[PDB]
Amino acid sequence: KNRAFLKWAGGKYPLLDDIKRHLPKGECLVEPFVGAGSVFLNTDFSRYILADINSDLISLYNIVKMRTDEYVQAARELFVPETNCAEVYYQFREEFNKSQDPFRRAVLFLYLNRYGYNGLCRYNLRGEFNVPFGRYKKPYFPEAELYHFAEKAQNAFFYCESYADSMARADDSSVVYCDPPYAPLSSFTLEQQAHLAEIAEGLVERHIPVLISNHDTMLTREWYQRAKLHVVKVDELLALYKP
DNA sequence: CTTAGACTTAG
DNA sequence: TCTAAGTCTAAG
Ligand SMILES: C[S@@+](CC[C@H](N)C(=O)[O-])C[C@H]1O[C@@H](n2cnc3c(N)ncnc32)[C@H](O)[C@@H]1O
Repeated sequence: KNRAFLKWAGGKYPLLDDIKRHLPKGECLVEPFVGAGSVFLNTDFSRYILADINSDLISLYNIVKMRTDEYVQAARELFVPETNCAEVYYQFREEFNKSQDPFRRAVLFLYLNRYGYNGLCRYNLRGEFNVPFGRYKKPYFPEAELYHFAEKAQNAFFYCESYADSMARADDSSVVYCDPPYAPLSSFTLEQQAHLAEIAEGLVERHIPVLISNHDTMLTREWYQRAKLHVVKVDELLALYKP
């Protein structure tokens, strides 16, 4: 199983097998919430349409794809013991927030993801990244994962946009996999959760299969009632809209 | 998760 | 615009 190079909230690593078991065959895989890209990195579609509302994430992905060798060499320099301290971290954070250069920002973004607290990505209303120092003994430099990503990215387009716009990119040859922000246990509003479900319904009647994962709650069962539900116990829910 | 600082609003 | 409750927000 190919691991992602970012430490990202909600890694689909433990559930890959269950996702891949219910993911229909197609020419193209569309992911409105690509995040770290676990499913992308562990499937074999001829092409991918990958999207996310986080512009730093999408920008990072475009650069890793287009300037791999240059990026890896520059990012590797930041993963030395000399950078594993608060003062250095907070300066790199300030450099990130003040940089107007996508490359340098992409470089620093990997550093902050790995050295900051628990791989969080938080912004203030001014758009400034304000995650505190993570206090790790030895952050890991995901070189092997970076190279694998760029290689696999040659068949992927990246778009910064909301789920409604990326799902509209789907066609008869497409399969849609949705990994929305988690529903509440018994940000991403309840309206948007429900709205996502009705878009899936719209796609399944245009003969476009859609797979959605989320927590297994009373709310998710209601939003996804038009779909064939599958429960994964450890509890996760897979909602399959198949023509 | 937690605390601090600040702004908005009812009374 | 008093005063304090109410709400929002930033960041370790
Ligand atoms: C990582 S997936 C969900 C993983 C897991 N379910 C969790 O919440 O921990 C969430 C991703 O969707 C993206 N996202 C949030 N809102 C979005 C929206 N309205 N449209 C498209 N992408 C969005 C975020 O950037 C985030 O990276």
